[PDB]
Amino acid sequence: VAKLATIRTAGEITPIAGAEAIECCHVDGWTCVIKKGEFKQGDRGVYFEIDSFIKEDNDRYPMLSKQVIDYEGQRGTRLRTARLRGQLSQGLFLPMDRFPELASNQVGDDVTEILGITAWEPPISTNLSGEILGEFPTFISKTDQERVQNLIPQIEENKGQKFEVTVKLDGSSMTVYRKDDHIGVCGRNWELRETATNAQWHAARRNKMIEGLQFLNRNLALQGEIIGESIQGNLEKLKGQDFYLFDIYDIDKAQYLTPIERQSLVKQLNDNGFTVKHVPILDDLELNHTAEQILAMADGPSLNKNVKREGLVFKRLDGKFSFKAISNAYLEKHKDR
Repeated sequence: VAKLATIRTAGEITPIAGAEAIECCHVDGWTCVIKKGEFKQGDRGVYFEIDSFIKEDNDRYPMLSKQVIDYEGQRGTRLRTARLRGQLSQGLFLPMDRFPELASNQVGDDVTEILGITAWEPPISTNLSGEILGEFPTFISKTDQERVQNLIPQIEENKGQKFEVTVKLDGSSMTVYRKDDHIGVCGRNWELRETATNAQWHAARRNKMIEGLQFLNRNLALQGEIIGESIQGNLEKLKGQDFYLFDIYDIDKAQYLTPIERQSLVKQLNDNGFTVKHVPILDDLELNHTAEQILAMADGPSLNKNVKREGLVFKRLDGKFSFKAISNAYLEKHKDR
């Protein structure tokens, strides 16, 4: 799920020193550069998040005219992170009156569909497309995570709660599951057939995680990241490819295992000879931070400790509230992200 364009409120407006034709508009946890006086604190507008893809339109989107590209056969512009003169800028914020069809909408409305906004994605890897057996199981949740920048009242409304903190690895999402008399291996969106060349199935056979699911004899989905060579530029500099667990979905109960439930099941697989790796786990965090402070934490060492990580994922210990914080330094170094 993704709310790419929503009606949001201008927060603090701060001057960009040195170039007085523009200023910095805070929008929830984002900072977005605007033409001076275009907005004012409390004004409403449509905010388009980074990774939005906006189709070419020089009457409504003239500020994007020079960034138009061909993506999936369609001409338009990918919104990405920018650093204008030491000023971080992410997203596009346009005043409500450029949108007459939105005059009956309320603050917080998702206007992605009505405005025709779609999501930009990096290209999928070599052997991670594979051969499609069927849909992603409707009885398993996908692994998307909301960004801290969109969770200001929730971060405030989680002060004092404890979180599992893990490193986000930059690969492809992978799900391996048992449902009664079916074991399946999926990518981010499709379930795949086993072939000699499919990467996710190899990773599943390599670490015996299918045998682990048969030992546990439970309807579970093991969810994690497949990383390594020819996957997303192989930031970790691994040789070969491997699965790293970060979540276990309880299919019958339709809920994720808590961090300590997951850690116990991983230990049980471990001493039974099932060698399923887990994403790096850092120290638990007792939350008492702003989104800006969380974002500051996101930069740091990855699984390979000599490289800079994509970011962090935060999972409340009861398993009921999770979010991610992507390193803005990572976004600046990797323009294809």
